[PDB]
Amino acid sequence: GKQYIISEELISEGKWVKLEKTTYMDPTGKTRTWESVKRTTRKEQTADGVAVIPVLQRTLHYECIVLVKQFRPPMGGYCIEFPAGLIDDGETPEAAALRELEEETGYKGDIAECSPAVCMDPGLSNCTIHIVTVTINGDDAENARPKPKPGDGEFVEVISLPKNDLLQRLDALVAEEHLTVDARVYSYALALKHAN
Amino acid sequence: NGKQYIISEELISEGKWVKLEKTTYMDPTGKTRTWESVKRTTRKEQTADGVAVIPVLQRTLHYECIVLVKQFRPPMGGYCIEFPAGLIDDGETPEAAALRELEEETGYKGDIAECSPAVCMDPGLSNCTIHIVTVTINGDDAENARPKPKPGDGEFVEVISLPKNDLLQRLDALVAEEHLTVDARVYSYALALKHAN
Ligand SMILES: Cn1cnc2ncnc(N3CC[C@@]4(CCN(c5ccc(C(F)(F)F)c(Cl)c5)C4)C3)c21
Ligand SMILES: Cn1cnc2ncnc(N3CC[C@@]4(CCN(c5ccc(C(F)(F)F)c(Cl)c5)C4)C3)c21
Ligand SMILES: [Mg+2]
Ligand SMILES: [Mg+2]
Ligand SMILES: [Mg+2]
Ligand SMILES: [Mg+2]
Repeated sequence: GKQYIISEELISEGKWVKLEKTTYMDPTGKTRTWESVKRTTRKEQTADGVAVIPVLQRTLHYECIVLVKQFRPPMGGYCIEFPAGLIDDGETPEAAALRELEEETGYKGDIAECSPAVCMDPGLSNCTIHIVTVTINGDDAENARPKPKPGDGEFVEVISLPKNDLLQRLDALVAEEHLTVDARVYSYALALKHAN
Repeated sequence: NGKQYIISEELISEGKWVKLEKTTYMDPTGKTRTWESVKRTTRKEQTADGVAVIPVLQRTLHYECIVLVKQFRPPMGGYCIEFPAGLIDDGETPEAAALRELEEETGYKGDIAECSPAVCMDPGLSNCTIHIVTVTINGDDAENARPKPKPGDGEFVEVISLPKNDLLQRLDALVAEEHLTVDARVYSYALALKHAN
């Protein structure tokens, strides 16, 4: 009944990603194969990366979610995402969240909560992240004029949409700008509307 | 400030289901860069590779439930809690795929509520895209009294209905209880529900 991995064979390994053929035992006692994807960068970390839900709080204003718009070569187009990135060797999820947030948007934030490791596309890959909810005090002088510090090859546009109408604003962006919205962002947006 | 685009896409390795390409693209400064990209081989004329279904089970004098599925995922080497999901067949509408997948995996006959534009699953890694299809399930209808699944070859599914009003804590309890990974879309949905109250 219980399924498990028998063995993994490397098909192709690049600098960043690899393709494996996975042999596994199905519930009926029959062994099957599966073409799996993995990052090559995972080490002693609980997950590959962090995604940050940055809630920007200014008084006398709506709460905003801070998103980033980037060109994504795999997608061959621009995407709207939660700020995200790899957890560095020895770095905690919480710390990687704040750093990524500051690198991509400039905002200095405070941890609110940190998810367990969640899978990005379990049908395709073993990639996991921690989803980290961060509040940004946008009345602090820190965040008055936020200063992005992007690394080499990081071209990032910051986009702050209101929480209270996030789903509609995202759909407007897709129709207007012909962007692709991230699935995690859209799931979040949906739930806000579906809450009772 | 210049706009970015694909220059070329060179195949590195193609399987029956997934392949790895080397993408060359132009960055904003006018310098060419490369990227190791993942793509599914099954895509054709569909607006997306697949669908994920948010099934809201509605019953009189019961709290709304979200219907999730637990499956072994070879890439993860373990069981995962996910929204019902699969590929869109050739010529199939996303809505039609959502309903089919939900009935095959769970046995529930849903009704369409809303359907998203194509959204990306992991755009830093792959081009994989889906429509997120919100579906209501009338639990009081007799068709949905005792749902009869019908999984295809190599499909092995457990149905898990958690209340909407307490989804996040119920998922936490499931992770604490056994070795399990919650899907990122599931967790993001549950987070928003909490954050909305
Ligand atoms: C069947 N099979 C055998 N070796 C394989 N080797 C590799 N893959 C396989 N599959 C079959 C098709 C799939 C089953 C689950 N799939 C899937 C599940 C979920 C999603 C969604 F919507 F969440 F994104 C999508 Cl797009 C697709 C397709 C991967 C393999
Ligand atoms: C830099 N680079 C050059 N060729 C490449 N070829 C391939 N890859 C690359 N990268 C670099 C690292 C990454 C940049 C964005 N990344 C990333 C972005 C998002 C997530 C998250 F958390 F959302 F899942 C994660 Cl885990 C990682 C890593 C992929 C390549
Ligand atoms: Mg306010
Ligand atoms: Mg980074
Ligand atoms: Mg970054
Ligand atoms: Mg299926």
